[PDB]
Amino acid sequence: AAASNKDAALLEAARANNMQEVSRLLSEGADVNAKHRLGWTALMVAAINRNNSVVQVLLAAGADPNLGDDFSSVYKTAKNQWTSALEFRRWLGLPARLNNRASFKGCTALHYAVLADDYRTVKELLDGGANPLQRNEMGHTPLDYAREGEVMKLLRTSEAKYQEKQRKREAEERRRFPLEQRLKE
Repeated sequence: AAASNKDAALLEAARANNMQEVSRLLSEGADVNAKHRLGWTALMVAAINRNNSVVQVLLAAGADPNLGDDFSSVYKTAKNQWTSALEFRRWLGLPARLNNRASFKGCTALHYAVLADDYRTVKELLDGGANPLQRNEMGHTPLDYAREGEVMKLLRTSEAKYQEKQRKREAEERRRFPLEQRLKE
């Protein structure tokens, strides 16, 4: 049970913003990707907490930035279809009746950091390999949740660089590409 207990204690420490306990538990082999019964990982709850310090520690310990929230309850937001990103923000109480269903399933730490408009945590997650194009169950990217401002500007830049990196990784080997070939499929 020791291993299961370290996982559960790691999640409690992250939810409580206890950076010292998070670090201890990670060094003792707690599963950095463990999920709470409420659905979230330590990385996600650190993002909800706007704790960019704990986020950095988790990433340095190998946390997978692109795991999705397991919480699968669905809510009706009014008196179907997934609510829009703008109405999802409103439903969360943040600044700014057909599609009235809401779900957290699949939200990444980056979704939460952007919802919180937390530039420092957003930058940490992107620098640690978070995929800004990955969608949650409702089909929303983190950029869909951004307020205008520095987080939005950062995400636009990061989307372009992530797509560039992906295109370079998938690149096909070709020894020659004469200009005439641009005219042919």
